[PDB]
Amino acid sequence: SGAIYVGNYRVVNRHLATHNDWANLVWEDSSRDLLVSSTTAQGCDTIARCDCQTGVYYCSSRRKHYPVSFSKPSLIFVEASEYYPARYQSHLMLAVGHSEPGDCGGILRCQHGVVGIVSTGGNGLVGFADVRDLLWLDEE
Ligand SMILES: [Zn+2]
Repeated sequence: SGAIYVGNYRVVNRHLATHNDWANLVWEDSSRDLLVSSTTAQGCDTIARCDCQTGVYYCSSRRKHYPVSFSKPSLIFVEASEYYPARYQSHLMLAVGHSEPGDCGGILRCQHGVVGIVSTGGNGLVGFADVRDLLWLDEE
């Protein structure tokens, strides 16, 4: 689990979105595994605006933050998990590292802020859903 709280936005994995999230929907995209809902309270997470390929992510299944190198956001074939079939996922970045389904929502951060959240796992890779292209999270 986990989320990003920026301005009056909550960013979660689409597959973990709650009724309240859908009842306050701003934007969602299945192909990216992202959903954004509106919040009453102001959040303070800063979204990275950059092309960094190094950062640190939180892995709940190890109670650890790991420094990683990661690929640029791309359309990648993802093998079946507990929560999605085998399919193409867009805006996905991969690193060498540990990721189990419960790790989804863990933040990847660089020197500029939040890069994305854990979305995929398996075969010794961890996949992150990028948010750095979502420039509207910073406004309204
Ligand atoms: Zn950065």
